[PDB]
Amino acid sequence: HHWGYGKHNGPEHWHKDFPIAKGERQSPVDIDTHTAKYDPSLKPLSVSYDQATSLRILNNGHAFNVEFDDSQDKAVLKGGPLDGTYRLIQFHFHWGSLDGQGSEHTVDKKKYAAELHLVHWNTKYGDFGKAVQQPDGLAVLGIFLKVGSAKPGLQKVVDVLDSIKTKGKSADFTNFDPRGLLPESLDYWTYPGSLTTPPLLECVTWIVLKEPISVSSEQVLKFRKLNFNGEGEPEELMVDNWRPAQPLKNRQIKASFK
Ligand SMILES: [Zn+2]
Repeated sequence: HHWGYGKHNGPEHWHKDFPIAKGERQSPVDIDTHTAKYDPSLKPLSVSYDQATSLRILNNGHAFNVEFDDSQDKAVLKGGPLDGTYRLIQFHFHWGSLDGQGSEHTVDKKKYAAELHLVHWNTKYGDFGKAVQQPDGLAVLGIFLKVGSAKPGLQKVVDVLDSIKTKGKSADFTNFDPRGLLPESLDYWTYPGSLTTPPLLECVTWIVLKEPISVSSEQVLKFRKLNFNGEGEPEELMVDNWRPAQPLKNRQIKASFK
């Protein structure tokens, strides 16, 4: 038995096992665009994915992760509000049962159909496990998804989902280029936060892009065919695997644009 996104084990229950759920820098949050302050000291983000090496795609019971080889400096995130170099380890999404919900972060209370999270860890800490124990251990690039035109670069991901329908299933997923999932503009909002799933560690520098990417209804429909359950257990569609906005508390959201 364990945490999930159901009535009995969902986000409002997480604090019992993970008391930090009620902490001082929890994610996600609502981004109030009018209250976010432009910070002209913020540098342009540096997204260097040319040598990215995807390996595998996994249904872990809460979402699906596209994993990358992070044993060398190959896909890295630098600049922006970041000091140092962060290595891409995996990306995953959060989505809803309906196009009107699914994103974790919200913009002026607006919920997008889904949200992509490209997770990177700070190379100064040697590995992901050690990085999550540090306040500046991770950098997660969040990108909103809206339903409209299809995202060509996402199709390869969607077509493999049938092979990892249930919890615990994985499939080879090599040569996937995450650059095909990035919007045109890299304008962003940034604030100190946490993982949005248990253990909910407060180790993340969040970088959320202003510009959403568009995906087709057919593409998101396929996300909704995945299962939270394992093979041979009652089908529970993997939908609404998003944590709602948490109190901003003593934090300021900064914008890289005016
Ligand atoms: Zn996430």
